[PDB]
Amino acid sequence: MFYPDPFDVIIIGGGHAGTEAAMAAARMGQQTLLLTHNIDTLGQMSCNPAIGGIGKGHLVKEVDALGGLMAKAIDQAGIQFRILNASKGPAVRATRAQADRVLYRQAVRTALENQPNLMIFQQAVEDLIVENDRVVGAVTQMGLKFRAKAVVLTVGTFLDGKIHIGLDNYSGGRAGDPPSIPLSRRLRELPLRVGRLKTGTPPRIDARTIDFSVLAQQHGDNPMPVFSFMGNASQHPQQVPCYITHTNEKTHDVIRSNLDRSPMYGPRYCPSIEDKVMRFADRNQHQIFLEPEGLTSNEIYPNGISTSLPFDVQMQIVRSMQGMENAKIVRPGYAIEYDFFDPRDLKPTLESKFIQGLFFAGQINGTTGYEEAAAQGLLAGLNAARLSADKEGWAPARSQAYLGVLVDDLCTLGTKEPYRMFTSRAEYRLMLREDNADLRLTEIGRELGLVDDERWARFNEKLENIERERQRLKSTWVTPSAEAAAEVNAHLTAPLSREASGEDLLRRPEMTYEKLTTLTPFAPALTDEQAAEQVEIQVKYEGYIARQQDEIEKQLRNENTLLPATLDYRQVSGLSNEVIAKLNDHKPASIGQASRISGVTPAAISILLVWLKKQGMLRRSA
Amino acid sequence: MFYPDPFDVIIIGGGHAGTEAAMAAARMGQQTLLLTHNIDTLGQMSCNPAIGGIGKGHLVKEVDALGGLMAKAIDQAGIQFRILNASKGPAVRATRAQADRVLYRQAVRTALENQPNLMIFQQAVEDLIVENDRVVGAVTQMGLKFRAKAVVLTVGTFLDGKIHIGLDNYSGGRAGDPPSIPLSRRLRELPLRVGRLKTGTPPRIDARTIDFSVLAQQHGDNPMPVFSFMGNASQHPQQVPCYITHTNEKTHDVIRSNLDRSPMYGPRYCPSIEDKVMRFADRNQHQIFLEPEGLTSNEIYPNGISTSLPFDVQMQIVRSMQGMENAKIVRPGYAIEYDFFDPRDLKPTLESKFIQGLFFAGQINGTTGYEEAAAQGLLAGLNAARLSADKEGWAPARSQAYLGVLVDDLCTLGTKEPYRMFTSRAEYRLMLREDNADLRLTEIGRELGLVDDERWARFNEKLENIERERQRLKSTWVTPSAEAAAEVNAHLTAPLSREASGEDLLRRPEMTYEKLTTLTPFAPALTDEQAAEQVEIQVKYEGYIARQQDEIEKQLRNENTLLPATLDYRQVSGLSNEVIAKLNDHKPASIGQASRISGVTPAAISILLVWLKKQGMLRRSA
Ligand SMILES: Cc1cc2nc3c(=O)[nH]c(=O)nc-3n(C[C@H](O)[C@H](O)[C@H](O)COP(=O)(O)OP(=O)(O)OC[C@H]3O[C@@H](n4cnc5c(N)ncnc54)[C@H](O)[C@@H]3O)c2cc1C
Ligand SMILES: Cc1cc2nc3c(=O)[nH]c(=O)nc-3n(C[C@H](O)[C@H](O)[C@H](O)COP(=O)(O)OP(=O)(O)OC[C@H]3O[C@@H](n4cnc5c(N)ncnc54)[C@H](O)[C@@H]3O)c2cc1C
Repeated sequence: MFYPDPFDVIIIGGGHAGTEAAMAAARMGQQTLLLTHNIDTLGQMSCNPAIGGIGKGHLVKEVDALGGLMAKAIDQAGIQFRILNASKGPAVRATRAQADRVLYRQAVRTALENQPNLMIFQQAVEDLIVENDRVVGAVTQMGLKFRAKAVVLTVGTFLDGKIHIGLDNYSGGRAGDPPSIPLSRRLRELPLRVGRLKTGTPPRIDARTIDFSVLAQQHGDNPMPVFSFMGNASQHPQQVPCYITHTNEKTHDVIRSNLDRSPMYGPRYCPSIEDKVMRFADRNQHQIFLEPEGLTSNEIYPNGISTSLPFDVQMQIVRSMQGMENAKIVRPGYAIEYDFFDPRDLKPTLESKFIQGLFFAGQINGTTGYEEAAAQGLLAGLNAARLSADKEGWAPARSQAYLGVLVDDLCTLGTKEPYRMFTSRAEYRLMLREDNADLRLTEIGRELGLVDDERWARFNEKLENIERERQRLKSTWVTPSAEAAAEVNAHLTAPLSREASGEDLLRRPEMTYEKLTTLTPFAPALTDEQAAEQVEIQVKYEGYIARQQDEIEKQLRNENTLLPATLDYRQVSGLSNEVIAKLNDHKPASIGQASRISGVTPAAISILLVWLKKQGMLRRSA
Repeated sequence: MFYPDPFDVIIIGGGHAGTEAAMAAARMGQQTLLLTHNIDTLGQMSCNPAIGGIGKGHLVKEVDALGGLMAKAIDQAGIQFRILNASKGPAVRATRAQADRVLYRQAVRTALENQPNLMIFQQAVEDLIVENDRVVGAVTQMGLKFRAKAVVLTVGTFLDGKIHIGLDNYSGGRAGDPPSIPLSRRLRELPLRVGRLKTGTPPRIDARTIDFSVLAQQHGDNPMPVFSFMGNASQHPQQVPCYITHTNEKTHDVIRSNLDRSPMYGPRYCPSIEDKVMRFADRNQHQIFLEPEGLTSNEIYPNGISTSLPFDVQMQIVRSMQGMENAKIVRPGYAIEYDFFDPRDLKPTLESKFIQGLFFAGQINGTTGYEEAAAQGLLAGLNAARLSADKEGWAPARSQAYLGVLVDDLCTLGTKEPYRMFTSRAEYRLMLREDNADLRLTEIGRELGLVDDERWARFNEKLENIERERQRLKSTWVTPSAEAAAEVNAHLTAPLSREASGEDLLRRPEMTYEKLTTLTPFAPALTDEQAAEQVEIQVKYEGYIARQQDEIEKQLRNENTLLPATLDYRQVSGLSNEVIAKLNDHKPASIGQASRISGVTPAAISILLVWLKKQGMLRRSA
């Protein structure tokens, strides 16, 4: 029954969050154990085979900078690479890759399979062990049960999910996988609140039944970009293009005629295609993408045609488009409904506020997307391994990582939509960029021992480069009567009228970095342009960064002021009943987090501070 | 409900038999449809990751010679290659390959995914449609149902299987896959007889917890062999070795002490390890192999330590061996029990004798092993596509293929062991070799259109080579007083005493082929030694082949004399009651097949022939 070796941390579920949690826990020198249903599914993509995008590439870069694997399994599995918002400011660009599925699966499995201090085990779980608000050990299906000092759950969408097609349904965790039914009941009996969500995916087409000779092609950028701060372009496999098609009035007529057979007729947008036509009935054209699932299989994923209509309607819609006159379907489209937990009963370190040692990550945190789970899993594993070693935990803030924004929003949003990350959703966009993620996370990774020697050496060299470039550009001066100033004045507007300097010379918006590096002064730029772009970003954004920094420094006291979960706001005088109910329901962790809740005003926080000072539950508030 | 396109043949289950059936049916120019649970499992190996062996390599060669895929997916996925019985006569050699699992899975999937006239579909089946002893169409789970002129079932071990560990059990098709429960009931209600069998598999070890520094290594053959008659050695990936270890008295003591916890305490041999110790208690040492599952994962398969004991005993046995003092297990060992059909109610063309159009192949035919299913599936698909096109079927005999022996034995054996192919199990070993499989099967493949142009050209060139070599060796003559005969007499015993010839010169057993080719006469051999070995085999085995040929030619009349399944042997005078019951139970297809049944004597077949002549159910018997 009892396994004769105790472990530090146990992860239940090796999906997109469990793998990151296990890697982070094992790399931090703690004995790690990973339980999963079945192997060879590690790294499986059950949806659109794409990685990154607007708001998703930032999370990938954050995971990579702190010692992740998602950004390294994609450099050897991407079949198309593009940069989004390339023409705009560097703070908003993103990198999106159409990925070969098998290469990604194998990179993930092989990287995870050779990780020291970690062991994997193929078995389901059926219950957990808890006494005195402490979780110790998990129970498998055969009868064998383990013991550990910390447990992380990364079930995802397998918590008692049903597949829905048309008006019919059947049990299933996804296309071809079984459901984890009893664990749903076992977690439900625990004092938690559980709900249900539903999302769908379109069918798959056969590439040798589509006449691509009349379909428009689309390509990526000529210089293929990279995700990780370590690899280069020599690791990418061969490239393939994508095909673009459209719909026509016959498709809309068929959808409207057969709209009766649907469970519906809901997010604030339109995920399906019948929603696309009904919400906007005047539009008569839509864009559909056809992209290959890999360079060695002829299955095409259609993007933009997701629905929940029965099979006959699916076939008619597929067969009523240009280039799809005679098409075959290998995998029908379908939706799924799964359980989740409301993210208002766990600490910002992704630990349940009621149980000691229990952690949550992945889809069960009311989110969606591959990138929205890896960061949660990595942070959960980090905190779990810190706790098992009896040291203080860690959690990022809204001003240094998109993960901090994601956690804070999931804690104090209260909406019902699946959480999708967007660039504008964060208030510190101008500094929370992609190229500087390592510059603001790898030192923390090194302090907690998540970063090995190669990354440390690379970052030290890069920082030395940046500092030397800053100093040398600060060490130049020009005058209008300078011997070489004729050409300087020639190709620069507003010619020099006083002592000039490169740090001030570049302040003009029209000038660039490489142009200034090509000059009689301002000697040739350093060979590592990856470090060179940093100085350009800093000089262009110095004013806004300074304003935001002195802004952030002011709320630090409210960030530090903690509020214990045992607090009973009914014992506070001067606060309205609605505010008391709201604060009792949310149970924030800090006064600043409470202030971010909708419905609380500065009067409420002032009265709360007065009450805290009265009860002595605060050392000081300055 | 009804799918708007009718197909020629539908295969249910894309495993090891379904893929071959689909490829054979599609390559024969018939619209083929393949239903499966889930994709990315095509080519999965759920047991010892090895291909070929004694009696299994012959089946692989037969499948390859007739247009199969198993021999082509192994040349790009094998991590170790060996020849068994290399020192013995060429009629008994075999080729065994330790295979990388992922490369095999991907080769299979990519080869199957680009097959013209074939389409794949991911869905389970829940029932079949039959009227007036005819099967037309199958019903899926969602509700969509198809129509076809022929149906082939390749379920394997998923017909309502239970996983067993120790004294506990749970439903499962295998480790990580769901069971197909309702189809078992639907097939059971049909007038068939169904039974249950059980087999097990050992656990998996982690390669980075075993001290291989004190373990013996094993190697293959430097001159690498080949499976397919098309590829070469340039397609094989990098090679890895295998590790050898043993057991000791502590393991036996632990097994004996904890023998009480076992469902048992059965084949005529010992599959498990507790059987190994109990059946032979005097032996105190056993051989265990540790082999890598691939060149990119550190999971080790242990061969020789299969059992059904609970997990604690498994861990003790693993930890009580040299080099395994501190070992980890990633996948526990387990057994499974599954349903099957008794192979006495189907024609030798793998068609049920009662239903029209229904075919059986794979594990449901009471067999085991990868190679024992591919041939069955290929022949079933061949016969199904012949039937759907309204042409006469085909079935090999015992004298031209191991498939004929396998089918004949499964029809008229009556034992209960899982059927394993062995070389000595066939009575025509001396001609049913491996190197000549194409020479006796590819012309039939071409006649039925299973062979494309490349194989046809290669075989035509090879046959031309063989014929020219035979003629040139027949066109030589030597004399004792020949000018170059001094050396001939020097290195050959019994010097020439009369007119000699190479067709007679090689008749000496000590002489070889290459030695004669490097002589004054008998000019250098042809560059294609693959054709050159054939003439050596023919000249060494001519007498035995001639004897066996004139033997086989005599039973052809009994082979041709068919016996309809509607025959009622109770209406025959002069036969004993036991013989009547036996013949009614078996219902053979031919008088020769009936004669191969145990318990019938030549008197019975003579009386049967007399009765057939009386009733006029035979044209003639000569
Ligand atoms: C029908 C469908 C629709 C989708 N729609 C969208 C969409 O609209 N938008 C979008 O962004 N993404 C969508 N997706 C993709 C989805 O977000 C991801 O595939 C996945 O849910 C995110 O990964 P995860 O780690 O959070 O969960 P998963 O990858 O589902 O985590 C499950 C993994 O953990 C293992 N596991 C789980 N529970 C246990 C347990 N108890 N014991 C042991 N092992 C366990 C499983 O074996 C598996 O390996 C969709 C997927 C499907 C199938
Ligand atoms: C526990 C265990 C023990 C084993 N022991 C041995 C042993 O002792 N000796 C040995 O030689 N081999 C052994 N094996 C290996 C086994 O013989 C092969 O893995 C396999 O059973 C033979 O392949 P098959 O094609 O006959 O069947 P399978 O590979 O089992 O065929 C199943 C395939 O068909 C599909 N399928 C099945 N039914 C349906 C359906 N209704 N609809 C759609 N798709 C369907 C499945 O999705 C799957 O792809 C063992 C395997 C296991 C798991």
